[PDB]
Amino acid sequence: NPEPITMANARYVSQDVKFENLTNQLPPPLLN
Amino acid sequence: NPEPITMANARYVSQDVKFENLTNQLPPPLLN
Ligand SMILES: *[C@@H]1O[C@H](CO)[C@@H](O[C@@H]2O[C@H](CO)[C@@H](O)[C@H](O)[C@H]2NC(C)=O)[C@H](O)[C@H]1NC(C)=O
Ligand SMILES: *[C@@H]1O[C@H](CO)[C@@H](O)[C@H](O)[C@H]1NC(C)=O
Repeated sequence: NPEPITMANARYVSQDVKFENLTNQLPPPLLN
Repeated sequence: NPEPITMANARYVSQDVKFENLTNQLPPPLLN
């Protein structure tokens, strides 16, 4: 059941090269 | 031991119909 990525389902983690380098349409936890 | 609600004891969760809808004297996590 796709839901918006918010702080309720995301935690901050360190940099990993296997992650995704989002450049546009970022989720709220990755803004400002 | 009643203590103020803060990030030390409050964890963000998704919306649910069984939670209290608050309008006055909000905890700091729910402000702004
Ligand atoms: C996201 O960007 C980082 C850094 O720009 C990429 O990490 C690089 O990965 C290549 C291939 O393994 C390495 O040769 C580089 O040394 C890495 N750079 C750094 C700074 O560690 C990463 O691959 C990118 N991820 C995606 C999915 O594109
Ligand atoms: C809180 O508000 C939502 C939306 O109006 C409602 O569905 C829910 O029953 C309410 N819950 C309480 C405890 O007031």
